[PDB]
Amino acid sequence: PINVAIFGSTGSIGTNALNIIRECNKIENVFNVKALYVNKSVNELYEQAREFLPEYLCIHDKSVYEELKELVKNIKDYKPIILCGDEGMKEICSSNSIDKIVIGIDSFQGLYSTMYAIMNNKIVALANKESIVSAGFFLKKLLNIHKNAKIIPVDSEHSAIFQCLDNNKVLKTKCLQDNFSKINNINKIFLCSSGGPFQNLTMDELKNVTSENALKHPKWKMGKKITIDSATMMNKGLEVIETHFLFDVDYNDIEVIVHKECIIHSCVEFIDKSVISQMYYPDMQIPILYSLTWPDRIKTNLKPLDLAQVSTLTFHKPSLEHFPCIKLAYQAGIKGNFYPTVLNASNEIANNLFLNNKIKYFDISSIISQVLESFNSQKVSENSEDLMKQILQIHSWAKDKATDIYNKHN
Amino acid sequence: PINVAIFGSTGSIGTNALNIIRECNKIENVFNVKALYVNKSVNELYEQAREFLPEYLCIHDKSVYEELKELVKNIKDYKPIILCGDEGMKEICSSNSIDKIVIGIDSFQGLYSTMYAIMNNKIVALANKESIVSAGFFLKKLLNIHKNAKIIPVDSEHSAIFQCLDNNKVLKTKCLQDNFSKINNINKIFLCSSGGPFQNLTMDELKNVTSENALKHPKWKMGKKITIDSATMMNKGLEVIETHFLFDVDYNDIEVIVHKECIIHSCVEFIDKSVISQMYYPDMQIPILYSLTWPDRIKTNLKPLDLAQVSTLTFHKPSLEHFPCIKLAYQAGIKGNFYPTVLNASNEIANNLFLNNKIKYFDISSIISQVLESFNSQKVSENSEDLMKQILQIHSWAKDKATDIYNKHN
Ligand SMILES: COc1ccc(CCC[C@H](CC(=O)N(C)O)CP(=O)(O)O)cc1
Ligand SMILES: COc1ccc(CCC[C@H](CC(=O)N(C)O)CP(=O)(O)O)cc1
Ligand SMILES: [Mn+2]
Ligand SMILES: [Mn+2]
Repeated sequence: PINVAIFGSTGSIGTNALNIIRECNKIENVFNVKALYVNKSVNELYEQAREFLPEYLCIHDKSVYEELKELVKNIKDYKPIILCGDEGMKEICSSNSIDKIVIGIDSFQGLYSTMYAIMNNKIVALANKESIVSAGFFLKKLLNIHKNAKIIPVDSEHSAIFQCLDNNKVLKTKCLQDNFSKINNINKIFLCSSGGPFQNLTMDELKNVTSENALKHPKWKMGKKITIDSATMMNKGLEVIETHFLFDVDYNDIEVIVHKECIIHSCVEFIDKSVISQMYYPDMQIPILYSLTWPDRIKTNLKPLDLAQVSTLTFHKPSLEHFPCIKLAYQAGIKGNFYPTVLNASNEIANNLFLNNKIKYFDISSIISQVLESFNSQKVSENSEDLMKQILQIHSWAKDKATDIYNKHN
Repeated sequence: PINVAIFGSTGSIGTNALNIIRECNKIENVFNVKALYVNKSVNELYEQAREFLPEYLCIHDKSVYEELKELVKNIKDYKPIILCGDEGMKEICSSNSIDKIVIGIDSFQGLYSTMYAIMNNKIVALANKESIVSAGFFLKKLLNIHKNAKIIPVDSEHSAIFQCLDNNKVLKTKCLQDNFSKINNINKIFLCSSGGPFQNLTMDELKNVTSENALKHPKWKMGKKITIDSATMMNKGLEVIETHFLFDVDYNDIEVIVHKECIIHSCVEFIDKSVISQMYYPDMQIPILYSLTWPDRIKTNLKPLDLAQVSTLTFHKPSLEHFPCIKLAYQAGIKGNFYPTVLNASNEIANNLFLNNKIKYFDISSIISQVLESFNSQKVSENSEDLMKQILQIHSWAKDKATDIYNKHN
């Protein structure tokens, strides 16, 4: 059986993970949910523990910890280990009964848990793209030290790419390794994008789009931060950098393609020029499930893809004039060093300013550009602990610089 | 280095094979062309010999053997073994210096050369679909005896399917082996079709179509027999039975889909419902090359796929009223026994009659239908030589039965 821990079990990734685990387990007993970890949602955690009966429970916020002890006494034939805070998270990662960990947490806590899962040589199903973009150098170093640890991508485009690779080759290497693309015979990547709500808009219309325009008309219902990133196409920009780090693909060999139907999730061109792609209805359960079953697949009862009903698939080039965030992401990635850390941090501020109606659409890319131009390349620390501190310092500096630029103009 | 024999080196498959070998060898010395076999085309064989310098030359026609011998004296520093007929073909197949054999011949010579390749435990890159459809039981039996022989599909849709599979699983089985689909986690196949030249005709327009119409201004230039089969969609019918035999996929799990752009070459749905597809411009060099490099890939200088330029891909269900040959193929496959042998043989006659303007479009399916209805299932022979004789007997009966029906309504 596959022993799995879910970090952030009441978030979107976590709930989708538990839903597909539930459905697959009805078909055949495949998964043992060993651990659940949430921030502060005691009642939701209790209800999950009542169904999945994990050996470990953990909650971050200590003011709801004692409530969790009293609630789980209601569950018959069940004596779980009930833990708190960052210290519980570490004991879960070191537990020898856990093989795979789904990281469904954003920001620093996602990176911190990822770090501990890798230190304990686990398979890490990673759905936090910002951690790869910001701390890719640190994750690469850590994965070279902890040779049995693996990152398996959950982001849909990256899962699609991963699914297009031959496991006879993949098993000779692992994600984030130097030479991954060479071993897998990868020549080039088509990174598919929905395009967001603004593909048909003129430059003059883009000047005055609001956060309500981005959030009120979604194709896909998702969180506010990623919804804004989808609108500016900075989501895809971040995903270009994620692609480079995960698969060791040069930036000149990564192409963003707008595919509004969201059936083809991305494609891999091999060195012979044959192209392989992965397809399904938009549904995060497939990428999540593959991350937990890889290198095998298991039966599901999901609706089969009806290609004749779909009927038409379309592809076009994104306009870099209309979506300058894409260009900025390529520029940062190509310049290398900590420019991706700077890009991610400045976007975090700009995205939130736009979300709260403080700035306009082209101010987002204007602020990010100015912060990138202000950054001086730094010698990359050889020491793992110094490197993490270097990444955090640069992240903090870039957020501050973005905010000062906003304050000056305001 | 990969040591290759090409059977039918001056036909379409053979010429494409030598073209891609030449171009790949310019990039890196990968292939040794060890043997070339042709029916009659002595001058063309000489030109190929001058370039590729194979250890073996074989010509089927005894009357040009002395001519070939004399021509080859013009080639500097070159002393090939020059052979003739079925005996020369047997000698090439049994050479320890040949690893892989491309079968680019039709009809008896194709089946016979395939048989000898398998008996000598070679990798057999098979482009003759009619051999699988007509003699699938015999090939299965022979591959069970000769455990190290392998059939690798060259037919473009079947190559596409093969390229969509995980080689970590393919290497634990082989084509035409029972349980191939289970081991590879296959649920369902989308078998892509161009639709042929008559795809948008009304029933009234279909009644009148001639072979000249099928052959003129074609989307893809290919041989006359396959062009007529593409027009009736019996090409796809035969390919459904080919899919069943190569991959052990049930007929209810094979769907024919009309994809007029011919970019997606076929798709595989796995048991989790994720779908993987293979794409390129229509070009037989990719499927041929993959058959010779499998389980690896090598570099080419082929034009990269420009998805944005292609722009739109479409998919629709074929009409079984307009293309009754598809229905007849499924019926024959599902009934099993030697019904596929009968279908292939009766189509061979009906195709040729329509090609030569002797019968109309709907007479093709009428003739095939009547021969199929007349056939009575037989006990399948246990001995492999008895089985080969049984298949050849049924093939000959079905051709004669088709011709009789033609002569009765003449
Ligand atoms: C496999 O399931 C889905 C779900 C939803 C969708 C549509 C949203 C795609 C993407 C969100 C994302 O980054 N994802 C899902 O990873 C928004 P974009 O930047 O491409 O404009 C596609 C596929
Ligand atoms: C990979 O290269 C090509 C070349 C040509 C084409 C177009 C012809 C496709 C097919 C011929 C065939 O059976 N083939 C190539 O295997 C004719 P249909 O029955 O689908 O109507 C597509 C792909
Ligand atoms: Mn994504
Ligand atoms: Mn074909």
